[PDB]
Amino acid sequence: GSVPVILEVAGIGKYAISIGGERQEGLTEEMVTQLSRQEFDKDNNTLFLVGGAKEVPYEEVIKALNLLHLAGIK
Amino acid sequence: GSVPVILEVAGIGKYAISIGGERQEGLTEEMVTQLSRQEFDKDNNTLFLVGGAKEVPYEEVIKALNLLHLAGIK
Repeated sequence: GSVPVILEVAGIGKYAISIGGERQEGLTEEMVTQLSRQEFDKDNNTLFLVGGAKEVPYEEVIKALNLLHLAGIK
Repeated sequence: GSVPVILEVAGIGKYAISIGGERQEGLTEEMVTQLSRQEFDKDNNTLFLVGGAKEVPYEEVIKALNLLHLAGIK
């Protein structure tokens, strides 16, 4: 609530997540879903933001946002 | 560089931007482009992230990412 949830696109199927200051790297798409869903179910007002690195294509960024929508995050 | 650039989708055509701790609200799409482009041209390694509020549709989030791509931000 106080500190947003940040999901970072690192490449193809590789993602990083920042939860209230704590950053988790080397996560899979299925695992990132688990975490995103668990945080959204415990706090239904958590601000969610998605960013990708320069080496990440915009198409991949779309996929990430798509995964969040699939699990009802955004 | 040290502090990312955050672009927040507030609704339809309304956006907010956080630059190194400073937040700007009530920005237009054309104006948000100006700022995003100026920051990216001065610092070509600035981490960029996009997040939307619960009342914002995913389709609008796509549009925002689309605008960034158009100006060569991501």
